[PDB]
Amino acid sequence: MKFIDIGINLTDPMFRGIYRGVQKHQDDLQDVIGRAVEIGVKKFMITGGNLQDSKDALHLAQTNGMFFSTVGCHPTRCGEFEKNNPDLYLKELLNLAENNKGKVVAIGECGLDFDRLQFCPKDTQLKYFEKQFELSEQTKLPMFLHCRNSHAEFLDITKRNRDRCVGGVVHSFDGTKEAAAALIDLDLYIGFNGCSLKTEANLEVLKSIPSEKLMIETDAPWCGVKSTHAGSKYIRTAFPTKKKWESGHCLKDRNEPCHIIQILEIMSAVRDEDPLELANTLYNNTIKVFFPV
Ligand code: NA
Ligand code: NI
Repeated sequence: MKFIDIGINLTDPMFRGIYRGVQKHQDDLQDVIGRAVEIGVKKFMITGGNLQDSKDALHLAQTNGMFFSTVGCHPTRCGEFEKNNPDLYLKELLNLAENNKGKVVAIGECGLDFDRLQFCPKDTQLKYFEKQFELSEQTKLPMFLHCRNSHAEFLDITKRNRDRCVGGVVHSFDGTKEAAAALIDLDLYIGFNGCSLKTEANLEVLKSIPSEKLMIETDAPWCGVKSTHAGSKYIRTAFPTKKKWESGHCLKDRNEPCHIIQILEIMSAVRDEDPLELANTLYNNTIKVFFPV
């Protein structure tokens, strides 16, 4: 099979064995990358969520021809516009994307998260998500979008500004069938990781989406599938794992890009579709949006 992980936090210190500035185990990032390559991951989109993190994502993406990155400001970080001067901050994000055309493939992560108002209030989130359509309009890059507990406001901004972006994906989607149908009507794609598959209602929503509008991702080291999640029973491929780090083993409770196969197994069993046929469609959809040239 072949995969493109549209949302992988490859810069996370967990992949270097680092926990709050402390070396807990040997840096195993290259081993993590190697396990993902072995299962068929061909490209990795390393997510950026503010100016500095987008620079960090780009700097890691420059280390390997399989790696790419995004530039944008996550809803939880949108206080950085007023802190730094909003027009300067926007221009810094714009320059970072425009000067790095090979590696930067999307504007984002951006959108809304009304379960995280303690990090950035609603008004600031709405204002600065909408402002980022200046980045998509100028760069002609597709968007990598976030929506939690905010469909109505998210749809309003996206629908009003649809002609200001070439396309995009609503990643780690966890909304209703009506929300998914409204997003597909705007010619947007729907991304699934483990966090999109936790409930029985999430599985039913997945069934309602045409396969030509789906993408796949892990959000590793987060969103690992747990037995309490509705789709866990469908996972078939396991990896050697240890609770205390050991060479050649995954670390218990740390998700990795290789675990994208488990997301594929869930999606294909839920939809009653051949696993490779669905994997190939997901790959082709991702190329069309993020790698068409
Ligand atoms: Na389960
Ligand atoms: Ni072993």
